[PDB]
Amino acid sequence: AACTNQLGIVKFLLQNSWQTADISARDSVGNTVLHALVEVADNTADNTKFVTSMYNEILMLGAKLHPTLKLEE
Amino acid sequence: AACTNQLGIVKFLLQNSWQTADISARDSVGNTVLHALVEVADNTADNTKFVTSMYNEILMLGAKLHPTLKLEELTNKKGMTPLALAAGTGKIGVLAYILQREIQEPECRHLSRKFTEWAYGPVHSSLYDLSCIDTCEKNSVLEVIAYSSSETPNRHDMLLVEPLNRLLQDKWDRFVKRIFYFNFLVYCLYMIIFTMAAYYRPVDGLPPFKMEKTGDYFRVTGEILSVLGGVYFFFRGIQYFLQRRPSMKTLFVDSYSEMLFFLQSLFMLATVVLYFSHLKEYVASMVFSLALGWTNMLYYTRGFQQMGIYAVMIEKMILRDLCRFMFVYIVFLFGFSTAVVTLIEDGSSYNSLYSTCLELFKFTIGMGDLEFTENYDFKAVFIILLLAYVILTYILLLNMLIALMGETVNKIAQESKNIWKLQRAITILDTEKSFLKCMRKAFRSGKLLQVGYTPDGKDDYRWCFRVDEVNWTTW
Amino acid sequence: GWTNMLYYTRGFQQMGIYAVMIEKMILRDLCRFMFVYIVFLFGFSTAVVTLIEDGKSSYNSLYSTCLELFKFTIGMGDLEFTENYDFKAVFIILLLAYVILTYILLLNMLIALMGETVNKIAQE
Ligand SMILES: CCCC[N@@+]1(CCCCCN2CCCC[C@H]2C(=O)Nc2c(C)cccc2C)CCCC[C@H]1C(=O)Nc1c(C)cccc1C
Ligand code: NA
Repeated sequence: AACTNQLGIVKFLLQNSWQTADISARDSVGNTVLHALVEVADNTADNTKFVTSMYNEILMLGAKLHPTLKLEE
Repeated sequence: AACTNQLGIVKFLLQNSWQTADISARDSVGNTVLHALVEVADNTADNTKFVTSMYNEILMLGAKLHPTLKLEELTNKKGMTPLALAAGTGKIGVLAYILQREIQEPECRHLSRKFTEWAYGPVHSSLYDLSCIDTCEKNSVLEVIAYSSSETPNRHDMLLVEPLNRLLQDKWDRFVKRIFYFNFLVYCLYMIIFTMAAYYRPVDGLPPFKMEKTGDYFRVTGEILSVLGGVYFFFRGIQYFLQRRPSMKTLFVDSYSEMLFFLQSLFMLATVVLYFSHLKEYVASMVFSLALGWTNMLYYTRGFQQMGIYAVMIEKMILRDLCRFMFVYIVFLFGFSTAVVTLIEDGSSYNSLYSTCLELFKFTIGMGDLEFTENYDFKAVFIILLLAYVILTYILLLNMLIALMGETVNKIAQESKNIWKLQRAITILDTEKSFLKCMRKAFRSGKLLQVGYTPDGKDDYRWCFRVDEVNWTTW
Repeated sequence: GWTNMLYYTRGFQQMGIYAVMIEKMILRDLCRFMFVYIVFLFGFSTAVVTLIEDGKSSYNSLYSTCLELFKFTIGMGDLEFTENYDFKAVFIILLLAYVILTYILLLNMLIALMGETVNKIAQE
């Protein structure tokens, strides 16, 4: 959801009622959501625009949900 | 009605109530309406605009009225399809439209030529139809663009349209690069054998020479191999002159490599003729065939991108800056040489036009002597003439030549790259068309994929070339 | 050793950019020019040595004649260095062709290409 520019869907998947996704869950290579978000960027205009935008969005969401978690480290 | 940008009248003439105009009707030349739409285009912006739009509309209408009619494939009396005609005549906007024609309407979607295949997330695979583009057919777009004469405009810019550049690069990287390198190596070996057979030539007596020592066996082997190489290049040049049937202007403006290799072969044959006629002069001919030989290796620089662009620039300078510079320079040099010889009394006797031209040319080299000067009668006149010659040619013309080359370089950055691409394209087509059936069909391009369903209902198989793309909008 | 002091030009902005441009030329332009120039020089040197009969500085060797034709590039060449052939016209034609191709065409074209490269690598 992050790497395909659905802000609504990621907001839902983080703040639903049935089951909320883990923000700091890592994949096979060990990437969080932020690592994959970085690795999808390719230094163009709109791509950089939305990657930076949703990077910021996920930072605010993580600060709200887990204020004691330093997601970026 | 179509060529005048009148959509309504076209729709009426096709979908009226009293008499419908035929859509496959042909004129005296045999051109259909699509051929005419192609010949109307002149590569300008608005013209290409409505020609593409009207081609689209009339093709869709032809599909709707006649789903069983392949309008795009109809040929005129030249057997020359609308795509083929657009390629040959040099209409680039129409070609760019046709080769990337993508139609959204599912009822006639089979018309299009660029098919998206899967669009997971932001990535798209695309198939470009290669029918009547690859060399396997006759009058293919690639062959027609490559073997086009000099007059056809946009000749080396028609080859940047998708998928043509990618298709040619795929042919190259897949099987043509290896063959080109092997040819390069064989030519290098031929030139080395020729060079070392020339270097150790016998110097005593008249030709031919009695093969006596052990090394003489090696030398006659090298001589034979050089003669075979020369005759092979001679016959290859003759085959070129027969295959392409080029005009005199085309020969003298756009076949320089073929002309040069042919000329070197001519020099080799003259060398053989003289050598078997007991003449020292054979060496002269042989020597020229040597120099050209090594020079001709710059041909193979087209296999490499940087060096290919470099050699293209070399040619552009030779053909446009150096020629005019040499004309002016010859005028000045001959004028002042005649003047100086007129001053000079009984002449290293410099009372001949050749010797004085040689001195005044030494001035251009950077080895000019101002003091071969004991044999005139007026020192002031002589030195004024020499200073005038120096200032005009050495200081003015040469630096002006440097400046003009700088300007030309700044002016042909892109044309050089396009010309190199076209040179490599000619190399690829010639290499491919010069093999056997087994290998040629063993290295066709693209797959025989399933596009979709023809309006008849059955499957549609098209030789499609696959291209991967990413887009960060239009989800 | 001495030509490694250009390394320390890093510490000064103008000289550092200058040395970076020197590197860029050596890699972009000089290599291509040298390849083409070597091809031409070797071809014409082989032709001239073949034409030249018994050398007896006895330029009937490939090395000495390559050196003689290289002298032209540095503005010090001699158009009549041997007199030891059988066809003066062929010798002169070859030397004039070499001078026109390399001294006039190639070297000035190299200057032009360095000019363009300077224009294009101002910020890099
Ligand atoms: C100036 C011709 C270059 C044009 N050419 C030929 C390149 C192969 C050998 C060229 N050699 C190599 C060295 C540099 C110059 C030249 C040469 O030997 N000079 C020369 C002479 C005449 C006498 C004595 C001594 C010398 C050095 C480039 C590639 C394809 C064949 C042809 C061409 O036709 N190119 C093209 C096409 C296909 C289509 C459209 C337009 C164009 C321009
Ligand atoms: Na000098």
